[PDB]
Amino acid sequence: KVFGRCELAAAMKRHGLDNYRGYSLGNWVCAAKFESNFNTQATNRNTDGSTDYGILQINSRWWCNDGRTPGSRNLCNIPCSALLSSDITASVNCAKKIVSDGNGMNAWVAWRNRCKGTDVQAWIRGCRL
Ligand SMILES: [Ar]
Ligand SMILES: [Ar]
Ligand SMILES: [Ar]
Ligand SMILES: [Ar]
Ligand SMILES: [Ar]
Ligand SMILES: [Ar]
Ligand SMILES: [Ar]
Ligand SMILES: [Ar]
Ligand SMILES: [Cl-]
Ligand SMILES: [Cl-]
Ligand SMILES: [Cl-]
Ligand SMILES: [Cl-]
Ligand SMILES: [Cl-]
Ligand SMILES: [Cl-]
Ligand SMILES: [Cl-]
Ligand SMILES: [Cl-]
Ligand SMILES: [Cl-]
Ligand SMILES: [Cl-]
Ligand SMILES: [Cl-]
Ligand SMILES: [Cl-]
Ligand code: NA
Repeated sequence: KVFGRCELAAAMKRHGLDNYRGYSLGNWVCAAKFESNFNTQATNRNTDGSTDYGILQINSRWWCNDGRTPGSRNLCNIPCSALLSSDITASVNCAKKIVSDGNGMNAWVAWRNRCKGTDVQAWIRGCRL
């Protein structure tokens, strides 16, 4: 599924991401934009042989099982395929664990490089939330 901007903002808010670990909703919508272009089906292989999955490009090195990342963990206790669903529940719940782990939203390279320190409220402006 390719979300609209306000459609995703609404889904993220409903699942409790808005101000989660003090990150305003615009930070999460901005991260999703530059990680996946709001596409739940997005995948990207990493140099180390891990893969990033879903609208927030969550990595199989630590967070989910894909059966093809030897030595890796599955800290969200999910198949990586759960992160590719039209339903964002699994991505939101796993993101909550990631952003809780000490490094906040710096876990998302696109957030650090393209969202952090920018006008992230722009990503929810006009949305009826
Ligand atoms: Ar779609
Ligand atoms: Ar997919
Ligand atoms: Ar596993
Ligand atoms: Ar799993
Ligand atoms: Ar699952
Ligand atoms: Ar799945
Ligand atoms: Ar998400
Ligand atoms: Ar990570
Ligand atoms: Cl699509
Ligand atoms: Cl929308
Ligand atoms: Cl957009
Ligand atoms: Cl909704
Ligand atoms: Cl507060
Ligand atoms: Cl915001
Ligand atoms: Cl992609
Ligand atoms: Cl594996
Ligand atoms: Cl694990
Ligand atoms: Cl699994
Ligand atoms: Cl959803
Ligand atoms: Cl933080
Ligand atoms: Na894994």
